[PDB]
Amino acid sequence: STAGKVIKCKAAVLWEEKKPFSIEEVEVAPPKAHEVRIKMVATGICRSDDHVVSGTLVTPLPVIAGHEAAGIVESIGEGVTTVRPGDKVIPLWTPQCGKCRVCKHPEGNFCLKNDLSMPRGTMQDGTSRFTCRGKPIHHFLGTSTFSQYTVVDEISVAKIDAASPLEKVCLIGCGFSTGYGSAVKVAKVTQGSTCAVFGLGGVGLSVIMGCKAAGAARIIGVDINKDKFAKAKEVGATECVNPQDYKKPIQEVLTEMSNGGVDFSFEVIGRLDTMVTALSCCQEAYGVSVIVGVPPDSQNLSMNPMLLLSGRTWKGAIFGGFKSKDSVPKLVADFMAKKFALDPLITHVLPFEKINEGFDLLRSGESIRTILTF
Amino acid sequence: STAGKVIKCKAAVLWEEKKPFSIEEVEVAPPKAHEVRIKMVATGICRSDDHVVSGTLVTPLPVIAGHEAAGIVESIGEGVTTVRPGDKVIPLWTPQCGKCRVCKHPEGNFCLKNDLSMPRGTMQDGTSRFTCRGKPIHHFLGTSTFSQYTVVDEISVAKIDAASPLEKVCLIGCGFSTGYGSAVKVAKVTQGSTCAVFGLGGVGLSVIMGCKAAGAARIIGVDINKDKFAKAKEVGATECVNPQDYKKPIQEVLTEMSNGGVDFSFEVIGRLDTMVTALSCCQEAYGVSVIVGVPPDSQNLSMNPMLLLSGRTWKGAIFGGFKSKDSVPKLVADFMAKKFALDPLITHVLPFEKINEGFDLLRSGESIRTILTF
Ligand SMILES: NC(=O)c1ccc[n+]([C@@H]2O[C@H](COP(=O)([O-])OP(=O)([O-])OC[C@H]3O[C@@H](n4cnc5c(N)[nH+]cnc54)[C@H](O)[C@@H]3O)[C@@H](O)[C@H]2O)c1
Ligand SMILES: NC(=O)c1ccc[n+]([C@@H]2O[C@H](COP(=O)([O-])OP(=O)([O-])OC[C@H]3O[C@@H](n4cnc5c(N)[nH+]cnc54)[C@H](O)[C@@H]3O)[C@@H](O)[C@H]2O)c1
Ligand SMILES: OCc1c(F)c(F)c(F)c(F)c1F
Ligand SMILES: OCc1c(F)c(F)c(F)c(F)c1F
Ligand SMILES: [Zn+2]
Ligand SMILES: [Zn+2]
Ligand SMILES: [Zn+2]
Ligand SMILES: [Zn+2]
Repeated sequence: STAGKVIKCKAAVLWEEKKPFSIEEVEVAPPKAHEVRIKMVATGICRSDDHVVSGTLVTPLPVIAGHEAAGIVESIGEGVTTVRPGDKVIPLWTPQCGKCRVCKHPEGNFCLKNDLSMPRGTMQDGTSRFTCRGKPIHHFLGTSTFSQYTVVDEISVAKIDAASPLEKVCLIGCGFSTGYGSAVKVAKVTQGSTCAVFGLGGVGLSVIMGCKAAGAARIIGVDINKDKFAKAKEVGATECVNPQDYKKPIQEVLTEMSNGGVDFSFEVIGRLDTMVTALSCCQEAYGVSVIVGVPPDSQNLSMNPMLLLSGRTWKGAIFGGFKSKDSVPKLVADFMAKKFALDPLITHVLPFEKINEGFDLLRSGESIRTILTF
Repeated sequence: STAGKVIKCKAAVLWEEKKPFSIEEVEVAPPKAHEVRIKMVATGICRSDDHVVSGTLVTPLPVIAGHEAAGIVESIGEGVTTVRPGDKVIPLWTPQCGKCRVCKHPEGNFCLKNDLSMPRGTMQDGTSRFTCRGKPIHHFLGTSTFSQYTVVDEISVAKIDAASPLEKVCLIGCGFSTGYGSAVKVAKVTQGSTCAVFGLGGVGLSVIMGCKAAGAARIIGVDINKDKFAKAKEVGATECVNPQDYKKPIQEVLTEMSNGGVDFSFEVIGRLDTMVTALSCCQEAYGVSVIVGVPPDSQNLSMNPMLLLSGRTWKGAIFGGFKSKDSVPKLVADFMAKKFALDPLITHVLPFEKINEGFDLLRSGESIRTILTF
């Protein structure tokens, strides 16, 4: 067997920003204590993976990216108790150590063991399990799912239902859970409310799904790409608007359409200007705006704090506010019981070897989620 | 009798920015339909009144300022049903019309009839009840309490307990209710939590009172004036820190003191820089920061939205989040029932004729609240 041995396999290595991935052989070390080595089955292309390529997100290079995925445990290191070889699993790019002050807090989920705030591109122990051309290669968010095999810390993996369709439930590893939780858990959308969702990609569609599940009466989708509107309406948008169609700024348009401002707004793009526009369009006394989009590295927004003094609430969240290891298995169980749908998010399927075509589809505006199969 | 007649009385007129009040005779018209004329008994000096003088707040001049006050109804216009001549009352600088979407919302209090967002300096009907030297004089926030008599709209006055000591409960008209509500209602401070309060004036002390009432374990007061610390500890601060004493930025100091960030922070000054510092010092995953201080007119702050993406909540509020006409009588009843103290806020009691000396005490750092007695 492969247990305890280096695995040679193919991965998509990013050597340089603004370049295609290189599909080539890597060496994947065996798992150390409290680590898990996973044979990947499916991985989604999230815009955050593209942010690594574009330098919107800064993480050390060279790197194996990928964070939205599902696979099967190949082997476990010493002392692992929560998964076994042959288990279906979803890697957790937001870990859940269960021990830090955030993991112990009833409403926190941004575990202090994350590799997001101050990215090292390593395992928890500060080292890498990947070699390529004899060179160490960085991890990404402790997951590195753009590889036939990855190694993750135990706090960065959840066991899921053995009957799970991995080519669908990989989306619970990022885009679905993030958008759905941003609506239902972070914003706490109320029955009969009016919501505005800026950005109608996979995450924004999942926000719409959550707003509809919460009983919103109106869900206004906002996108500069009108090709996104049909699917947004299919999953619950009641109106869609394209800011490019209007002479006035879209915050003014949305305030007029909502007879004085929306109850809940969501920024699901990653632009400083739309973060401020989304805040402005929620009602000034009781509105809530949630930032979901990832902003460009190290850039600050400018805003008038009178927008908050009148009573608005502004918040953001990682991974929909979900405590990742507790929540992922429950979300898979709910998917299996048909409590929500994932197919509306999946527009394209490709083999892993066609990863660059999958990124081209995202960048052209044509796809929502492309799922890559190993 | 005065009812139905013009009253000539003394008031403090502000003819231009950055000049002393002029204490002189004005004419006060009788109340029209749905208006109430009040003989003032006591009014507090709030920093927001000083903001009118300093140009921090823009409102039409000339003006009779004052918004934190209590008095006795002299007469009512046709159609008034909520107060009668002889009633003790507190003017409401945030009205409660009861009809607008904000008044009908369970968590809104910034009634759309307010004169804050787009100040007109008038009664609801767009006219003034004040003349001085033959010139019309603007109202301020529908209240204009720096006058022996004022006229307010019915939606801008609350009837209070007939046995109320007006030289104390005038503080329920602004500073106490604002700070206390910002803690208990807006932030929803939890038992055992750690709070940081930036600014230890009358409003910040009231925030501390609310944090202590909510059962906070630690309440860290922050002020550049160490003379403010003794009273802050008297009303519940467990520690006080002066940013000037430190080589590091105070957000770093407060993060260290709180072993990774506070649960709740409050900006109770009115500076863009301390609004961002207060947000930063709350724990990145689950912290809450409330803006209470009034920012300088038309100035934007700069901030990194990653502070929110990790999970922080940022909000602001007017008047502690309290629906004004519902809440003010209950707060007075609570004071009468010894549920909270007001004396710790009152450092000076002066005749109304010494209004300018009262403002000088505030500006010098020497007072918390001066109460002016008519
Ligand atoms: N907070 C989290 O945990 C988290 C998780 C997953 C994704 N993200 C971020 O969320 C964002 C969306 O991800 P995704 O859905 O995969 O991306 P996506 O598929 O690229 O969708 C973004 C959408 O925004 C639209 N858009 C671009 N500019 C504008 C504009 N000015 N106004 C309106 N619409 C515009 C665009 O046409 C597209 O449909 C990205 O920034 C991700 O990095 C955050
Ligand atoms: N949101 C509302 O409804 C509302 C109500 C009442 C007051 N306010 C505002 O709240 C603020 C405080 O009012 P107040 O308590 O009457 O004022 P105040 O009595 O002038 O108190 C302000 C305190 O801030 C301190 N301070 C000044 N600069 C700094 C600094 N850099 N760091 C730390 N401390 C500093 C100062 O020494 C003083 O003790 C003002 O901006 C008011 O306009 C808002
Ligand atoms: O898509 C999820 C996602 C994020 F929300 C980030 F904030 C981030 F930095 C990142 F790398 C990521 F993958
Ligand atoms: O002190 C209360 C108070 C405020 F909170 C304001 F925002 C404002 F503009 C104002 F005039 C005022 F008096
Ligand atoms: Zn993602
Ligand atoms: Zn943790
Ligand atoms: Zn109203
Ligand atoms: Zn005030």
